Amino acid sequence: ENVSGISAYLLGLIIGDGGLYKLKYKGNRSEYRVVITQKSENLIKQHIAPLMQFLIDELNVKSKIQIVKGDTRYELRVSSKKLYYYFANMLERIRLFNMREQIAFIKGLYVAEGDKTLKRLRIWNKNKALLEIVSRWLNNLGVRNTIHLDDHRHGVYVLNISLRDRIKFVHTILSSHLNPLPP
DNA sequence: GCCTTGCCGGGTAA
DNA sequence: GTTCCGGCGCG
DNA sequence: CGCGCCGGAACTTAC
DNA sequence: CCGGCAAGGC
Ligand SMILES: [Mn+2]
Ligand SMILES: [Mn+2]
Repeated sequence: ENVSGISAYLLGLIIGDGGLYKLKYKGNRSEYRVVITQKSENLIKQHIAPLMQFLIDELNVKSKIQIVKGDTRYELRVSSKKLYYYFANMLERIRLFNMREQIAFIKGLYVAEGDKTLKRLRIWNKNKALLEIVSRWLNNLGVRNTIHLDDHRHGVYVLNISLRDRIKFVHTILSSHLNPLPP
């Protein structure tokens, strides 16, 4: 607080499009990574990185933000035991998120993997328990939604946000000004 | 008539 | 998105 | 000696 | 993620 909104939003982006990795090497070497992947260097270097930078600074984390180019996407990586655990421990507590963290998380998750055309409002994931948590948050915010198994090939569910509540979902979650990068 | 949403394969962006 | 790789830092 | 950062990239597949 | 198709609702 109020790094907690930005944290929740980055967790959305990490859960969606990145990951939390604990490596073991030959030995007894190790590494802890916080990862967001994305195709464009804008929205990585210009939107995501400074949000991560802010948090790293607030949390006193000694590690660099690394931006590594791949053939198919960019990777924002923080190599840091402290931040790995910061985000992993937060994920464990996800059910206790307040409204601020709820909205920020759902915003980052949608950015990761929502339907971008917004002709339809859809979030895709294999993690059904995760989408069921988001579904209950959305019901509490008055945004009707259903979950079903969308992709039978990959075991990938969709949470479809009802277009009845289109304006409420876009207003309240997607174009939310909550917790900006910071005045 | 017009809108919404399940279904389901392609392949890009994870 | 995930996990290999070689290499360096630091008490 | 015993782990934890850095920079990359091959390898796979979930959006 | 994208997007065409067709069922089904008002
Ligand atoms: Mn994902
Ligand atoms: Mn994405």
